[PDB]
Amino acid sequence: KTHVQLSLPVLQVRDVLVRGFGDSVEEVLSEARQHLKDGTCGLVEVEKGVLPQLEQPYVFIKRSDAAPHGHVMVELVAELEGIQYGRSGETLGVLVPHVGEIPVAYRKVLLRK
Repeated sequence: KTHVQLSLPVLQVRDVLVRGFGDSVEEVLSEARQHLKDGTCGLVEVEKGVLPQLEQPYVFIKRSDAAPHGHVMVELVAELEGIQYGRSGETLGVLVPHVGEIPVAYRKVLLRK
């Protein structure tokens, strides 16, 4: 399937134990896609002071359309030193590995895979 319905645990930035997916744009997009498939991917909502507490490169989910079954359609955009790889809509948040942190909420997304 070109899209997959996921429910992403929303984590508080200060709880996150593994603060990024790796060391290159290509690695973080790779690892983010693998964690999304394996159900081990969390979402941090981006506010003032969040991104400096996470590791670059960043992986964002961004809204790709204006929402089947409650699931917002999203795609992945990476960012390293102020350059983005991908073009998409509004940021729903930054993806991080999930290693058992307790979420505050769930974000239903339809991921362009």
